[PDB]
Amino acid sequence: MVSWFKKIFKKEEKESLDKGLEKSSQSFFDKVSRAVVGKSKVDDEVLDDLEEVLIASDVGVETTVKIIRRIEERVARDKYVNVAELNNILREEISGLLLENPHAGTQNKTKKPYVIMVVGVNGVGKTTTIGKLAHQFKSEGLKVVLGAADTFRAAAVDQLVIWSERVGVPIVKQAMGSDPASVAFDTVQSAVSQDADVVIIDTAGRLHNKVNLMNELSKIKRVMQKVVPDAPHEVLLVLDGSTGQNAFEQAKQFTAATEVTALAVTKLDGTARGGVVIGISDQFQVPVKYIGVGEKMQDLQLFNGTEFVDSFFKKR
Amino acid sequence: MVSWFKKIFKKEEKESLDKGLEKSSQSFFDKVSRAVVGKSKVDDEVLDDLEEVLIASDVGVETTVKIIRRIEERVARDKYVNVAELNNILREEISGLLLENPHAGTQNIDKTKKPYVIMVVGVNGVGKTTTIGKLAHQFKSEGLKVVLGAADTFRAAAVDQLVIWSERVGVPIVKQAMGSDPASVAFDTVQSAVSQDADVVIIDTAGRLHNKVNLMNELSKIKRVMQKVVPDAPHEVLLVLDGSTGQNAFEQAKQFTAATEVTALAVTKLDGTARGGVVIGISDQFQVPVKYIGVGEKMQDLQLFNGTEFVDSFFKKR
Ligand SMILES: Nc1nc2c(ncn2[C@@H]2O[C@H](COP(=O)(O)OP(=O)(O)O)[C@@H](O)[C@H]2O)c(=O)[nH]1
Ligand SMILES: Nc1nc2c(ncn2[C@@H]2O[C@H](COP(=O)(O)OP(=O)(O)O)[C@@H](O)[C@H]2O)c(=O)[nH]1
Ligand SMILES: Nc1nc2c(ncn2[C@@H]2O[C@H](COP(=O)(O)OP(=O)(O)O)[C@@H](O)[C@H]2O)c(=O)[nH]1
Ligand SMILES: [Mg+2]
Ligand SMILES: [Mg+2]
Repeated sequence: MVSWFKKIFKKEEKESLDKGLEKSSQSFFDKVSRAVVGKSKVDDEVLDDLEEVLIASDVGVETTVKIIRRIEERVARDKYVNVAELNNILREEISGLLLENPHAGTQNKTKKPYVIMVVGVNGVGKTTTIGKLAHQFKSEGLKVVLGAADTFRAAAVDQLVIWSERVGVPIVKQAMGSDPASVAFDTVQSAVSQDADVVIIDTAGRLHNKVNLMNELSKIKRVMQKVVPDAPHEVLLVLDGSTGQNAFEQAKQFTAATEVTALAVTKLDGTARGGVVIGISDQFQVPVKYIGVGEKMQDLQLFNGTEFVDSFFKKR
Repeated sequence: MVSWFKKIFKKEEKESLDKGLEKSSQSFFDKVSRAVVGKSKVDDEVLDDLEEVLIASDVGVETTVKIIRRIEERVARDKYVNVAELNNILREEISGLLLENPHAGTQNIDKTKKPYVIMVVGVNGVGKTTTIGKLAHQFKSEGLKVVLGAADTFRAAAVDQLVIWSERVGVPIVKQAMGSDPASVAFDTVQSAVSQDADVVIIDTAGRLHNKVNLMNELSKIKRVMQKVVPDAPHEVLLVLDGSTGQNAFEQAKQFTAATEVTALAVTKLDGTARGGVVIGISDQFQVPVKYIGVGEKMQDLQLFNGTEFVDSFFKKR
């Protein structure tokens, strides 16, 4: 039974999710409306055109096939279905589909500190997501320590320092080009000495050489295990949802190079390719855990596929 | 030995290719310049950063590995290589690499009896109908008689758009109504070309790739029905790809060529975009040739492909 990471939405939080998905929702409704103009009943041609719309909405081939198969079956049972019901049918069938992945949601604690290694390619929103996470945890009364283990560019450390100041959490850092594993070691040591609750490690994720990537991330993990044997407790892969299915393929490439435990999909706000979240949640054997809906430290949400699909497809 | 589709470039033609690739060339030079600031000699770190630049330039993983392997080897032989030479080294090594694909260029097959039948295929929006207009202009300018077939009949404006191009160039068109059987339109087109003693037939097609079974069946029916009239038609199946989408076009070509037999590639929209490096990866990896590149909206903005000149325009100092 799928247990979502976020079970309760405040009014403002559901509004933030609706707003984050607004452009994707409007784009999808535009495409379906145009596809069924002059049609009355859902037939094989309508479902063919709906498959084309779902693909054009970055839902992905394998997920779209499953969705159309479920709708085909439902249409065959009900015989006469009006095309105006498609948004409602999609909401119901896709919500049901996401609940079928046993790897979605939480699986339901280890000794502090809880160590998070944030991974992904440059530009997807890793460091921003780390700032948002630090805010999430500090708002709960937890003590957060950041580790600046993205040391390839000098700007990288500067950017995490900037976020450490926006939220008001300590940071462990060395120089540009310092050994990332050594920074991670120092970060976890400091967190243990300071009795901190959460450690978040920033990393480079230069995917062009998967051997070097694999070796760097494995060294970071192995060295942290000298201090905390079951660290990292979470390996969070950050993906740019504004790139649609490009993020799905990137996640496939990245998760084949290193062990990931959860996904974050950023930049859903103000872009129209958010349907990729549906395909990722359906196909991946690790959960979507966070979605990003803006530039500010509050613009992070724990994932709930049922609410995501509701916001994506409901009438506005 | 690779024989390019265009062997001689007039000065104006080389200028058109340079201009078409200007943004991709500037973008690449920006990336490599930034990557080697503060460096003097090419070392393993420089080559690693250069691999990242080539990937960021849409050249693709397999092609980039080959390029870096050759540069690694050349650096090892020469021991001391200045980072300023990277542009020259890339031009030389990538030019050599493209000549290694025996499927590149023309195979100089003996001519078949007129009409020469071209089926243009690809996904909506890549520039198929535009490319057909450009092809019609190319052939009419050579003194040939062109006939167009409006066998893209799904959407509202598809037939209208090919009519519009037939009028811009001034060539006849065979068409039916929206939703007409595309194979029947193709049959009528080839029949008309035979009776009019035409030299070239160009068939426009839909390419709804979301259901590859339906796509495969439609294109196969068009081919089979045209063979009732001209047994070796289509003589060319030209897959059009949008070069402004970079490696997305490489992946799309992989998906499309697995659904239907293609004989040649056209890569459009290189002008004014910065992802033209995908042409290098396509030419290296695909077992069908890049034959045409599109460098603009006008009927003249088509060139037969020459990989050596493409790489020269992509990497030469400006
Ligand atoms: N609109 C929006 N922008 C985001 C989101 N997450 C990250 N960004 C932006 O993405 C850009 C790159 O973020 P950064 O944290 O430096 O990416 P990194 O290279 O992966 O560490 C920044 O301008 C962020 O403001 C999001 O959820 N919404
Ligand atoms: N910052 C820091 N890093 C350390 C320290 N001790 C070990 N490390 C890290 O751990 C790595 C050594 O691991 P290694 O010797 O190969 O593992 P072992 O052979 O099984 O002991 C180094 O490369 C550092 O990154 C330390 O005192 N401080
Ligand atoms: N700049 C530029 N635009 C192009 C090129 N080829 C096609 N286009 C544009 O692409 C758009 C779609 O072209 P169209 O022929 O309708 O694509 P189709 O759906 O594949 O038939 C048109 O606006 C064309 O002007 C090119 O080489 N350069
Ligand atoms: Mg960062
Ligand atoms: Mg067209």
